[PDB]
Amino acid sequence: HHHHHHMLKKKQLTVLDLHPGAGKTRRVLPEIVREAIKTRLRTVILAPTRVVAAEMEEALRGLPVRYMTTTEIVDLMCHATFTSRLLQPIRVPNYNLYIMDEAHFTDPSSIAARGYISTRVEMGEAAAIFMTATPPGTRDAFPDSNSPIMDTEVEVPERAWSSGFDWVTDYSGKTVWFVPSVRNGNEIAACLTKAGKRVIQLSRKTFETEFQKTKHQEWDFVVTTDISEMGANFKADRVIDSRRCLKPVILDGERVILAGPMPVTHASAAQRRGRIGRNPNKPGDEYLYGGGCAETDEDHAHWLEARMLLDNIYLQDGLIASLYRPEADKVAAIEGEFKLRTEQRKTFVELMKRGDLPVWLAYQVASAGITYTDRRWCFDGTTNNTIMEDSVPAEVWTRHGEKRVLKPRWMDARVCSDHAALKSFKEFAAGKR
Ligand SMILES: Nc1ncnc2c1ncn2[C@@H]1O[C@H](COP(=O)(O)OP(=O)(O)O)[C@@H](O)[C@H]1O
Ligand SMILES: [Mg+2]
Repeated sequence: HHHHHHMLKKKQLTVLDLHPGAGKTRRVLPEIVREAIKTRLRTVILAPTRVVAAEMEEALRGLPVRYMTTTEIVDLMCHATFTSRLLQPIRVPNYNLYIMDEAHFTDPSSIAARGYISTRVEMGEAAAIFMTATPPGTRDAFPDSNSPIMDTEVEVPERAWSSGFDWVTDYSGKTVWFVPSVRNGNEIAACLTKAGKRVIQLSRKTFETEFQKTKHQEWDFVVTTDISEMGANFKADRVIDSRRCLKPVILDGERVILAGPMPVTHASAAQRRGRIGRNPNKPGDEYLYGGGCAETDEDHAHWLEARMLLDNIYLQDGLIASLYRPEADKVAAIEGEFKLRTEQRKTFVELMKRGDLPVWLAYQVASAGITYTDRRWCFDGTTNNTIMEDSVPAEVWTRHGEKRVLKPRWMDARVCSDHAALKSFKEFAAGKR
């Protein structure tokens, strides 16, 4: 009940960079929405995840918002839903105001959304507010917090241990642990469970369902990938941060491998640490971090994947949206080089949305003129593209009634990097998803 005016203006992009936990999502977003409704500004609110969309729903109770997730001149949807609708024939309104929460998110749909939105603003067609404690390029891993944090550099294990890490388990509070990969998290979770700890595991595939268990069940550790690192409210006392992640890298323009683990950005480290120190009544939450940060993330496939999406979004005849200016030097590409014709673009969209294929892999298949249900390409690659299950070639019973080795024409290590990913890709290859 302490509303502040936002004298909003078209032709302007505002970066709202209040520190983690300052109340961007819970306090400032509702103020902006009130001003938007009053002034009849057609507005979209963009959430990075269904979890943040749920936290926005709570904060926006009483305000007329159309939720396009799970009279009303404000719409709310996920970053990925916005970008997917921009690729499709579907009528996406020409919003007067774009509000992007967690505007640092580096998933390709989020990078593409920022490029589209910043281009609309540069063209003088709209206003935008990018809400993030860690705008692109930030070199500050230790921003302000609601409560003092104890920051300690330690050796953080990335494997099961039988000695040398007593501080991990001799701790009676709640810990969020950022691991380099789903498989490393599996191994750490099993070590913690053997030591008598109650562990919840989060990844992109499982976040939207498993996060609810953090609100509803008792737990000692959340073992999570980077999906959890922003806009997640955990009731935690300690973060353990590997400060490292596997990175998908395009090798020789022909395949995607998972490289590293490699250091995270200062933005990622700040958001991970920012999960604690959020309660002003609870000083001395701990952030225990396992190494340094780096801004050398140009090898990450997500920058080129963002160009693949942007090249396929219509703005105006002959105009392709640029990446948001501070991100524009992340990728060597020719503007438009990934533009697909109408039917190939529909296949591209369906492979990402219904197929759950990575952007790069969906683009290879769609650009080859393959239709969505034609899975021959899953079996006709070179022998070095053979996918392995328990150190033996993975086998699929195909729609054509043959037992065939999984051997895709284009290899993207993201489809087979963990048991759940491979299970899903095997079903996809069988025409059974
Ligand atoms: N369910 C809740 N009830 C009360 N306080 C909450 C709840 N969820 C989050 N908070 C607190 O509200 C504050 C603002 O959080 P939030 O708006 O999510 O911050 P930001 O978006 O700037 O990171 C933080 O101190 C956070 O701990
Ligand atoms: Mg927030």
